[PDB]
Parts: sequence; C-alpha cells; structure tokens
Amino acid sequence: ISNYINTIPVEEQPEYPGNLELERRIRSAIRWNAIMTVLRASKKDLELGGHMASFQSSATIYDVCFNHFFRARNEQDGGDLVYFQGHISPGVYARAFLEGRLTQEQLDNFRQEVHGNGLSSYPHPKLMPEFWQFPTVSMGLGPIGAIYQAKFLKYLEHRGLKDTSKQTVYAFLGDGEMDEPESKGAITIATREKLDNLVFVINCNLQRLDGPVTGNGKIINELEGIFEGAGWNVIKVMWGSRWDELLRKDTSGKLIQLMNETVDGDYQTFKSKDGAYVREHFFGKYPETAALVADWTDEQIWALNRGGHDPKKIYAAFKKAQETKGKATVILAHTIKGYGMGDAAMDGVRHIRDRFNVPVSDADIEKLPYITFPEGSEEHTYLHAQRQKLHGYLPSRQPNFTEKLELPSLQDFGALLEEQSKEISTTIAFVRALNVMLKNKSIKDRLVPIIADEARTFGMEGLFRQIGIYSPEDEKGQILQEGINELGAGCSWLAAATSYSTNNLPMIPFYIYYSMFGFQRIGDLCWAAGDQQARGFLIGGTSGRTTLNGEGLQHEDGHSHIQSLTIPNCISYDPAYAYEVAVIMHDGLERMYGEKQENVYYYITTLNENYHMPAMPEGAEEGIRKGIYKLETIEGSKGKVQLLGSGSILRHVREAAEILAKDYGVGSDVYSVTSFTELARDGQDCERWNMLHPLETPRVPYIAQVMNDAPAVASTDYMKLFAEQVRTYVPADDYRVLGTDGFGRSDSRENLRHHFEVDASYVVVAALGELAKRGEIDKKVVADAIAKFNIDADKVNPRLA
Amino acid sequence: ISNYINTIPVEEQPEYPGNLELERRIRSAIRWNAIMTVLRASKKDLELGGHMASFQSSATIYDVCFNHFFRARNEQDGGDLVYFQGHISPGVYARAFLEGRLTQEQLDNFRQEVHGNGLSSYPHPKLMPEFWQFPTVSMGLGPIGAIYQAKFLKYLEHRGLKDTSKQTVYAFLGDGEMDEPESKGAITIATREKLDNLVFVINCNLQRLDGPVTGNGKIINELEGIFEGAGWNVIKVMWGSRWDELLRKDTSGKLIQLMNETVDGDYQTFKSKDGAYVREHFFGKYPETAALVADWTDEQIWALNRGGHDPKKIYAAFKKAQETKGKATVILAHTIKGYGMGDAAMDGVRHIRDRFNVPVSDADIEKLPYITFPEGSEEHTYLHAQRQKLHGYLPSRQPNFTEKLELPSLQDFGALLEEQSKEISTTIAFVRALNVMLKNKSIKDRLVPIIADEARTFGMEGLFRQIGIYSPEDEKGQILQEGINELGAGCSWLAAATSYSTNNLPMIPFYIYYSMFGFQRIGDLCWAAGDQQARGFLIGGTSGRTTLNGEGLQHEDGHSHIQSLTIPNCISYDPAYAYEVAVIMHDGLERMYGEKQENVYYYITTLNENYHMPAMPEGAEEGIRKGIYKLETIEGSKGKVQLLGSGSILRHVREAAEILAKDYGVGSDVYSVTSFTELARDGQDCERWNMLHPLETPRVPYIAQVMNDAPAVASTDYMKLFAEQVRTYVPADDYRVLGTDGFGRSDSRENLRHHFEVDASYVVVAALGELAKRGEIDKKVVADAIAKFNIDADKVNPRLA
Ligand SMILES: Cc1ncc(C[n+]2csc(CCOP(=O)(O)OP(=O)(O)O)c2C)c(N)n1
Ligand SMILES: Cc1ncc(C[n+]2csc(CCOP(=O)(O)OP(=O)(O)O)c2C)c(N)n1
Ligand SMILES: [Mg+2]
Ligand SMILES: [Mg+2]
Repeated sequence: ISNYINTIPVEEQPEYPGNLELERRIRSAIRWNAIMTVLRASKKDLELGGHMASFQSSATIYDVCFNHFFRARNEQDGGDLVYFQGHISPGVYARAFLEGRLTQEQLDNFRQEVHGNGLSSYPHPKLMPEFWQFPTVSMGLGPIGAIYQAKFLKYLEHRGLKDTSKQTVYAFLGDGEMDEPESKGAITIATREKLDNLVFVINCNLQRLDGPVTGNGKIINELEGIFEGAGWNVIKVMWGSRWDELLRKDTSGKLIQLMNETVDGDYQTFKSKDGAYVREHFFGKYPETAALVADWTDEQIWALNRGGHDPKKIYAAFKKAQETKGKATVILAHTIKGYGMGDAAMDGVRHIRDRFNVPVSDADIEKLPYITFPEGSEEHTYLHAQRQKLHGYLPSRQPNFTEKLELPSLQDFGALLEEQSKEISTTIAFVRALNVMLKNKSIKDRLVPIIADEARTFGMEGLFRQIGIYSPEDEKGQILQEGINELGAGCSWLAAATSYSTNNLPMIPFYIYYSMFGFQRIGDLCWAAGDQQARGFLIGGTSGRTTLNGEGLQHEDGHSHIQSLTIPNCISYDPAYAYEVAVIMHDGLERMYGEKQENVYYYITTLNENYHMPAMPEGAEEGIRKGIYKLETIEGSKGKVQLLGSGSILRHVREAAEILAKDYGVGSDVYSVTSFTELARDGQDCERWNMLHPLETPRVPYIAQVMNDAPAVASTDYMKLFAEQVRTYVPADDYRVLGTDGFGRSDSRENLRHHFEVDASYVVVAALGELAKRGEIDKKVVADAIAKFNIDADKVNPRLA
Repeated sequence: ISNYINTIPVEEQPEYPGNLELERRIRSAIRWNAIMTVLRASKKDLELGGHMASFQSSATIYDVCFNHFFRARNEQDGGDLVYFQGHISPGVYARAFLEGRLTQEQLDNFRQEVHGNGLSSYPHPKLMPEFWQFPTVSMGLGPIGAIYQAKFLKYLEHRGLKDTSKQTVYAFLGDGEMDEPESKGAITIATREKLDNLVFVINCNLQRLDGPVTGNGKIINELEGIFEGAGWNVIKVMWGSRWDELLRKDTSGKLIQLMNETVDGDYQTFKSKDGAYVREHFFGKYPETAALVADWTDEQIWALNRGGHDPKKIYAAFKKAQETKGKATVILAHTIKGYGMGDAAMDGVRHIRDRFNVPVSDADIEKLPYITFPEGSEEHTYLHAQRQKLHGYLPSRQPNFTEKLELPSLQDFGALLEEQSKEISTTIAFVRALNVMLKNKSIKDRLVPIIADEARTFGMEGLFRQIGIYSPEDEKGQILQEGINELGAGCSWLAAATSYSTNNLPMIPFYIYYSMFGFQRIGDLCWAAGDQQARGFLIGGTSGRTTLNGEGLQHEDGHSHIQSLTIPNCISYDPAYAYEVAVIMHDGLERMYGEKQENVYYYITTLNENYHMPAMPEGAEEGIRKGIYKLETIEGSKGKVQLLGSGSILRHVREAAEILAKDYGVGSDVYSVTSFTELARDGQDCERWNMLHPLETPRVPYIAQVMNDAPAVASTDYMKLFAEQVRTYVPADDYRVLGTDGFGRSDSRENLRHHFEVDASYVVVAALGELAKRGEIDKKVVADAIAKFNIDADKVNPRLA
C-alpha cells in the first residue's frame, strides 16, 4: 500500500487533450437527461424503479472514456468491450439519446418494455439485441466475465484467428460489488496470463447500497493491497487538481499523514458537513495542515474535490493503463456518491438545473424536458467528432455473424450412427463427435474444447496430441485448461459462445466438467449466458445419480436437468446411446451456427459408464431431436404397457421390458426419451396455443403423437420430476415415474439403482402395479413380483434416506 | 513476496515436543491402512474409486496436528473445527480405525454405504452424522465456509453467548483448489474481522489433478503475494531440515537465488528423476551452488526433502500461527504429491511398505492386511495419550443439541393471524414475525438475522435500532450485515444454522436477500448445507417473476422454487398472506428447534408488493403447513371449476373467481396453495408406498383430500412446472396450469402479469376453456372472453420472448 494520494503526480500527468468547458456542457446535458428519464418513470407511480446516485458519481469517469478512449465496433475488430456497471444504464441511455441513437419515445418508456418501444432497466442483450452486450447487473459476474473475455481476446490473437490487439476490455465495478467472491477470486489469472488488455475501473465512492463498504477501514487501501498483491498495476485517482498546490506546499508531510490515517467513515461524514466543519475536523487535526488552509476561505476548502471527478486526473489514469504492458491495470477512482444532488443525494430538480448549469428555463423545468443539441451547435459537433475519431458509437451489438460456415453433415458422423463393436459411453461418443468436427475444414479451428483441470476423467487426453493445450502446450494450443475453476471455465465458454456477436467471429465452445458443478455451482452465470445469447455446448459429464456411483453425495447428479430446464434458451438432452449424441450435436451445431443462427445453447449430460451401443434405427433422427422415439415393440399376450427411459437408465427399462414379456407375457412399446424437457416445452406450447384458440382443432404435443394409451412407466437417473414434467401431455391415463430423488451416497451402480428404486426390478413392479389397477392382473402377482425381486417394500423413501 | 525458503529459521524454531520415531511408526501404519482401504475397494472392480496420492503428500501435516494441535469436542466447547480436505478421507478413516473408532468391516466397506456400516467417499454429515462435520469435497466451499465459521465463533463470543476463544478453525486446502473463485474471493474478510482463530493450511504440492497448478510460475509465491496483500500472516514451510546446513554455509546467497528463480515445472521434473539429475540441473546451475553439495553423494542429495514432510518445520509453523493475533494465518506447506509411491506416485505396493518400513512380509502383502496396535503397545499408548491431552477424538459430530428451548406458541403470533389494518406485503409479515420471536426470552438472542447489504429494500431497517448491527453497530450487535456477498451471507447462515451441532448451541438464522441470488447463485452451498444438516430459514425476498416488476431479466425470479425442490431436506413455501407466513415460520421453528429436532431447513419466498391481508380462516393452520387449504366456495349455476394460486398471484386468481361467478355464472372452489412442492412430495410418497403395498389400504395424497373433481386451473408467479408438479395427484381430469416461463423484463406489474399470461383475465379464459371442452358452455364464450379481455392469442409464447 502506498500513500493515500494520486499514483500519478501532476509532474507526470499528460496535458488533457479535450475542451474541458465544452465537455462539461455535454456531460451536464447527459446528467440531466439521465435524471429526467428516471424521474419521468417515477411520475407514473408504477413502481418502475431506477437509480440516479451512482451514475452521478461516475459520470465524469465514463465521459472521459467516451471522449478519449472507448473504441467502437469497426471493420477490424469488435472495439473495446465495455462491461458498463448495470445501474448506471440511465446515463448510457441519456448519452445515446443525445447522440441521436435513441428517441424521446424510448426514454419515456424506460423500464416499460413489454409493448416494444422501451428500454431495459439494465444491460440485457436478450431484450435489446442491437444495443447492450454484457449483462453486469448481477454483481460479481461482470468482473470475472471480463477477465476471461480479455483472456479469450488474447487466445484469438495467439491462435491466429483474429487480430484483437487494439481491443481493451473495461470492467466498470462498484466498490461494494468487490465483496462478491467472484469479483476478486480470479484476479491472479490476469497476472498469470499477462492480460494487459484488461482494465478494472472501480468506482470508489466508499459506499454500498445501505452504508459504507468498510466505514472503520479504508476500502481503497484494501483493494490496492490485494490487487498489488495479485500482481496488478494499481492506479489510484484520489484527488482533484485543487489539491496539487496544497500537497507540494506541505513540506511537513502531515497532510499525507492526515490523509492516510483518516478512515472511510470520517471522509464520508465530511462529505455531509461544510467547509467550516472541514477545516475544523480534518485540516484542524494538526497545526501544519491547519496552516496550509489558514489562508483559504471556507468556500475554497469546500471546493476541494475527489480525483474521480477531475477529467485531468481520470485521463492520466486511463492513458497510463493504455500504455502498460505485462499485466492488468485496476484504476481505483475516488468519487462522491450522489454527487451534486444535495437534497436527497420540484426544488430538488431546480437545484440540479442550477448546480450543473443545465440549459432548461424556468418556464420549461416543470415539464421535466429532455435536452438535445441541434446539428450545427458546438456541443453536437464535438460530441460526434470525438466519437467518429474512435470509430463510432457504443454500446451497440450485432446479433448475427456474417460469414457462412460449411458445417459437417450428419453423414459425417456416420460411424457414430452404427452399432459399436466395443462397449463405450456417451462421453466417449461426445469426444468422437468432437473429433469429427476437428476434421471439418470450415470449423476445426473455431472449436473451443474447455476443461476444468480434469481431462482424463472425460477421456479428453487424446485430443491434446492433436490440437494441444493453450499455454502462452503453447500459444497455439487449442484447448482451454482452466484448472479447478468452474466459474472461470464457464466465463471462457461464454466469451467463446458469444464471439460470433462480439467479434463477428463464430467460435464453438464445448465445456465438459462434472455435471454436479454446472448449473448448481455456476447457475447465475448460466442465466447471464442466456441473457448474453450464448451459442455453445455445456456437456455435463459423469452425470446421473446412480452412475457416478462411488463419489457420493456432493457428486451424484440427479437434478442438473431440473436446474437447466429453468433457462428458457438452454436446450437440454439426456441421451442413452452413441448415435443420439451424434444426432443431437449435429443438430445443435446446425441450429446455432448454420443459417438459422438460433439463439440457444445446449446442455447435454453424458456418462462415464460403458455398455453396448446399438445402431440408430432408420428414420429416428427427427424423433431424437424432438425428444422421444419408439425404440422397440415387444410382443405379449397378457397385457401391454409403454416403457420410457433416458441416459444410463434406459438400459434397465429395456431389461424390464424383456422380463415383463418373458416372465409375465406383458408386451410393451419401449421409448428412448432423449429430452423430457424439450417434450414438456413442446407440450406447454401446444396447450397454450389450444387455450388461446378455443375455436380451432386442438394441436397435439409431439410426445402424444409418438405414444399410445397403454399404461406407462418411466425411469431415469434423475429425480421423478424430470419425467413427471410431461404427465399432462402423455396420452395414457396411468403414467408412473421412477426417479432418483434423495441425496446420493457411495456404492456400486447396482446397489444405488436398487436403493433409488429405478432399476429393472422396480420398473417391472411399477408396470405390473398399473396393470393391476386396471384389473388385467391380480394384485397378488404384483405382491409376488415384489418378493421375487427381493424388494424391501418398507425401506425408507430414498428422498428421506 | 519473501525468499523461497522457510519463514521460520532454525534459530527460532521451538524444540519438537513429540517422540519422532514413535510418531513415524504410527504414521506409517496409518499410511498403510489408508492404502489397504482403497486397494481393497479397487479389487472389488465395482468402479468404487478413491484417491491415495494426496493423503500421502499431506499425511505428516495432519499427523503433527493430530498429535499436538487439534482439540476434540469437549465439555466447554466444540473443539477445533477442522475442514479436512475432501479426498484425503481414507487417511482419516485409517487413523480412526487405529484409534478403535471404526471396525475392519467398516474399512472393508469404504465407498459402499447403502447397506449400513459402510464409509462415505468424502466428509458427508448427512451420511455419517456422528462422524463428519463439514462437507469440503466441492472444492472452493471449504475455504469460504471456514472464514465465516471463524467469524461466527467470534460473534458468539462477542455476543456473550458462548466463550469460543479456545477454538481454532482449520481449513485444509489444496493448491489447485485455490483457483476456485470462492477460495480467495473472501480472504479479505478475515483481515477486516481480525480472525486470529482461523488458519488456512494449503498443501502446496504444486499440482492439481492433471498437471501443475502453474508450471511456468511459482504457485507458492502467487499465494503468498495475494494473501500478504490481503493482510494475512503467511508462513512458508518450504524445506526440510537437511537443507539447513546448505543454506547456512552458503554465504554467496546463490542457493537462495536459484530457489527463487526455479519455476514449479522444473521442481516437479526433479522429483521424477534422481540425485545425479538434481546435482547437474539444479545445484549445477551455479559454481557456488555446485560447491555446496560437491562432497555429498547423489543419495544424500536425493534425500533432500520438502518442508511439509518434516515434523519439526510443520510444528514450528502451527505453533507460530497459534500465537499470531489480529489477523488470520495461512500456512503454505510445500509437499510431494505421490510421496513414497515414487514409481506410480498385490506387491507393487511392497515399495510403499519398504519406503515407510511397514511390518508386513512379501507374502501377506498380497492379502492387503490391516495393521493395528494392541492395547499395551508403545504405539497404542502414545496414540491415545496425545489425543487425550487434546480432549479426545476428531472428527466426531453430535446430531442433536441438548438444551430445551421454550419456543413461542402460534398464539404468540396472534396479531399476524388477524386481518391487517393496512395493506402490507409478505415481507413485512416476515419482519413482524421475526419481531414476535425477538420478544421470546428463550430464543431472542439466538436469532441471527442476516442481510447482504440491502436492508431497506426488505424493511429490515427498523430492526437495526432494536438489536443492532454486528460490528466488533458494535460487537454486541445482533444482525449480520455481510455486504454485497451472497455466498458469504450464506456461509454465515450455514455456520449459524449448524451451531446446534457444532457448539451444542442452537442458533436460528434468517437470511433475507433477493430471491434470484439464492439457489441460482449459491446453489452448491445450499446443497452442502443440506449435507451439513443445516437448520435455519432462507427468505427469498422480492420474489416472483412479475412482482419485482421494474428490475427485469436478471432479477425477476420465477424459478427459485424449481431449484429449491431439488434439495431433499429444504422445505419450500410460497405464501400469499401474512397469516400463512406466521403459521409457516412458527411450524419451522418447532420442527427444527423444538423437541422434534428435524433435520430440514426452510425456504420461504416473500414479496415486495402490498395488498389486503385477510384474517386466517378458523382451523386452517394444518392445511397451511401441509401445503393447501380451501379459502372459499363461490356459487354459480352455469358451471363449476377449482382455482388454485400461490404467492402474489393468488389474489388475481380470486379476482378471476369473482369474474367467473358474476359474468359467467360459473362457481368455484378457491384454494391457496402454500407449497406445491410439499404437496408433490407427499403425493410421490403416497404413490410409492401404495404400489409397494398393493394389497393394503392405499394412502391418499393430501392434495386429493382437499380438492375435488371439477376442472381446475392454477396460476402462480413461477414457471408452469411449479404448479404442474402435483398433476399426477390432482383428483380432476382437467388441470390447466399458467406460469411465468420465459425471461423477465421491465414493466408495470399489470403489464408483466398480462405478458406472462398469469393474470385474472387468463385464469378466466383458462377456466372457460375447460368448461367449453366439456360442452358445458359454448366454445364461443371462450372466444368472446379472449376478445373482451384484450388477450392477444397470437403473441409469441413468453418462454421464447
Ligand atoms: C448479486 C447482486 N446482489 C445484490 C444486488 C443489489 N444491488 C443493486 S445496487 C447495489 C449496491 C451497489 O454498490 P456498489 O457496488 O458499491 O456500487 P455504487 O452504486 O456505489 O457505484 C446492490 C447490492 C445486485 N445487483 N446483484
Ligand atoms: C468443485 C470441484 N471441481 C472438481 C473436483 C474434482 N477434483 C478432485 S481432486 C482434484 C484436484 C485437486 O487438486 P488440489 O486442490 O491441488 O489438491 P491435491 O490433491 O493436490 O492436494 C479435483 C479438481 C472437485 N472435487 N470439486
Ligand atoms: Mg460504491
Ligand atoms: Mg495440489
């Protein structure tokens, strides 16, 4: 930790290149319109919300960036990637409005978006696909997402895919937000990777929402201490220009001492007092410091400002950041929260108009008018000139990539469609499918395989020899090895999955990890990825409750699909078979990166269990994509049922079908369900359409088109709700679902499948139970099956075990 | 960063208090039994799994701790709280066996739990309630959990609730695991809170699973740099005692330079070679370093070891940490991964028996026999003597607390059971309920209100004046204000929620935060809390997709209940009314902290929307607890439907009920569903039991004892699955569910409820639709209703919007 003063002394401060007074006129209009936007929303009394205090404290920081640093998307690269702090969005809207990119009508619909001509509260690409780029409102996610975006830009350069050298990634953070573990938890990575294209800009107004970040301490010193410790270049923007004469005049060093010893809480109290209270409780702490302002009027003292409000000090910091190589830079900008808002942070509005010399007359003020700069005006000319020199306007977003990729055909995955000689797993199928893609000339170098330390567990090690590990194992390595860091891997996957938009360079990430540590562990990033329109694959390896058998409670995933079905634009599959994996991956590839350019990402759970992989039935492709297809029909004269299974448990349903027929003369239709979720969604879509078109012929869910009315039983390696979600659409009156509800534990697969009551013996007993409720067989036969299979009818419910 | 040598020079090292030769014998027997345990499991060929290399690298560190530092649970306090590294559990089991706490049959059932008297793969209290305490295998979670556990212990002391001053929290971490953002993301908190009762022990073997943490860097220096910068006391245990002579006679300072400049990758290469290789490639880098070992044999050079394997260096580090105050200490223990296994770091294990001089012939070795120390042997006596001096054995766990609390009765919440005077929200109801608890002499000081920065948003500010904010706003403050850090807040909640077991001191936490940032953001910790048998309350505030209307996409929660239903021992509720909040909170209190001592925690979503709160219907209490009860029946002669709602949408369902009756002559039963999830679980339980007992009187799902067979419609502020989950158990053939599937966006509550198709209008159309399909009313009536209500039947499905 250094003294509590600017890192860049005035003697090393470059001349400011802009027109300060003109820039302030423009900035005042931006401040005014931002406030107007929020107040007009408030007018409506619809509890719309919206903030003002934060943008007021960071406005000047952003203003210097828009006038002298931020590069917009251009023909060479995507421009600077700015992770705008979420709640200062009203300031971004105000500026875009002044630049003529948004209309008054849109500002007037700030926070009312359902009817189409509105503005989102925060940066949501999914809601404003041509405007926002990075969802930052969910705090903590901005900072780590930025780190990995910066890393991904270096990767694209190193791999010879795109020259991103002129791009800077800016993460605009709040100081309270730095308490999120995700905010500082990955900062050493920027040093390991020498991310000199990354700048963290922390607005140190010393406050969170409901109080100071650390009133009894010095949050700026805390941040400096740990970032410096992590190898970052730290630039503190502490004081404005008026302090420069005062500091060089302090030959005693007591002013510095005074500044260093004062704590956050006290600096914040001074901010509320007055110029007299200041010379008294601050400058008046020591005679030498009190003597420095002895010849100062109380008004001249109150004029002393924080560095984050002085364009000259701000500019020096971003310039130094821009010049720095070898490591990332973090700028700690000292500001006043609710700057110039006196009242809280009609008289209040008048105070603001006056404080910032806003060009709004007394006759118009009550109309809360927006201010505009006419073409020909000095303000209009300068606003646009500065931006034209930096390549246009931002933020802006391109929702589709321009190039046409020549994707592999399903035929290209032919070997995976045939019966397998060796027993393999769906994870081995996934790796083989990836190898098929790495043979495609068009996309082979666009693929981005990602792992979180573990590769061998997923049989990814063979790929290493072929494409190597990215390690600026060299700078040309293709695989991203992110270590024991699922959030980080997820952020790399997200940067890759959105490169198609950000850099007009489609990249296709496959991130494979232990499924339990996916949505459960990085779920907020997964939701953010949907907002960001990510197009990529999440492969949840070692999936299924009973299948990663020895690992136990915190590893056995019988519910990731329940978490994944909550994401609207995540498409989820739980395939059993080698060929389904191939069809599913080919289709996802086509949908996301073919002409359709569908904005969805995929989640495929894969397995670590080897078994016989049969050939794909002729014509089953569409059913596989839609979610279900009839695999086999077994003959039986005594009764008929339908049996459904997915992932590793389909095996055992299929065994149950043999037993039902051989031992009980009960025929069955047997379905592989590659996606209960896609089927449930299709069902809801049909039910919804039907309800809204009462005069039309009811539409039929795909699952109801595949199935008949015979009593049905489903079993999967996931909790019962996974299969129960399609109940409403299943055309049979009786539908019984078995599942792995309950905490996992270590044992053999056989023991866990019996414990969770999903194995063949339970499927059989479940099927006979339905046939008994129909009278087709005597209840006694079900009782006898239970004893026959050594099923303990009285063991505790697995959910409670 | 300091030089790459021990922090503690030999000169300041205390004399080792133990019997080194006897300790080594005992330690070798533990290493052996640990290996035997895993190899026997392997032989079964059931893919059980299990690690050996990591415990070998950390065995000596744990050994010094077990013999000289770890305090077991005792009469005065819970002893030291040791977060053992997940996957060195075989070593803990081996020591426990040697201590006579586990039988051979248990070791022989390592990773086969299902039949009882087995052992979990990792620390899972839910599975071994009297043994393990803290679930750590989900790497990342142990370090942050440990930080907040240490802070919680300080809180307990500061609040005068329990003298925890003699307890130390030890977090045993891997160096690769430190990459998880959660591992270092909160390390600054330990400094803010002066956690001198916290010791992080990082096993620096330089390796994660598939390779080095940073082969081209120095992971120990990275860790030292950031922890030092975060204000921690860092103690490096780099080199064993054989190096002391070398460092002492090297007046050139070259050995140190050489140690400093060598990177992790090269150090790992040395360990894979031999003495000659080290002499040439390490010491041979400089004439002076070559000179230091010129008269050493290659064997003597090869004997040089890493500090983490020398009991004397280990002891000095732990003793120093024990005397360090004002901040937490992190010990960076340098070790060799695959220690003593060398060749592969039945007989290929005789290398291990010879390496550690294990008393087993080259003929019994194939039988993988366990070593024990008979009562009376020098080893047995010493093993137990050292532990007795430390109060017994650990880990161990007490499942229930001993004291009896005198809990508030439901009548104590009587004011909340009456009609409220003004329109309030369920969040206001929650705060009023907490206030009733704060008046109970028995539990008032055991309550732990927890917030993540925002308090005003949840109306928690009034409490600040009453019970204060914990700030060691002073150290007697009761509310934990964790800032913008949901994971940290969750970790404080977890420490509080398990204090009943850990410290035999029941504390009752209530963590309120924005519901979107609950399971979605800290879901892996919520799963771990379940494993840890947490008993507390998670209050998801500002919940419901349409209800936190202006906030938009990353805030509007219409799915946390889908995430929460995945945790077996989380009981979830979405009440509509203040009296339901009261009944649920009272019941939860009695279940978890009353004589039942049920191992479940609660999740209650609450709202930020005010509306009329009617009085509780007489006798509705149990129905509120169970999940559903009938509110009223409205007459109508043209048809009959059932209408269900929960949370903020119930009042709109009631509006629909009035519209149906008054405009269409359609009567209704109206139900408030307080918990769709508990009803679904009850139904699954009933059906499971019935089908396993085909001849017995079947169990009737609770929901089926409340609802009848008239067509039903449900609507809630959550995606359709939340209400669909009970379909199988609803006793009506038509059950239509409305929900908030799709990404949220900013608008008025009215606009969002119409966009998400969940408002009164849609419920009416849904109900009329069912009647028309029964030919009870003309299909035209539905079409006209759609028109009358300005419903756009062709707008896109909200799930895709
Ligand atoms: C994960 C998450 N938790 C909580 C919030 C709610 N929130 C909105 S503004 C705010 C305070 C932000 O303080 P700080 O980061 O210091 O920024 P400032 O407004 O001072 O610039 C919080 C906690 C959020 N957006 N995301
Ligand atoms: C969140 C999470 N991700 C992945 C794993 C899988 N895993 C088991 S051991 C291991 C490597 C651990 O390396 P390190 O932390 O360095 O410990 P060591 O065994 O070297 O002492 C990993 C990643 C896990 N347990 N938890
Ligand atoms: Mg702040
Ligand atoms: Mg390691």
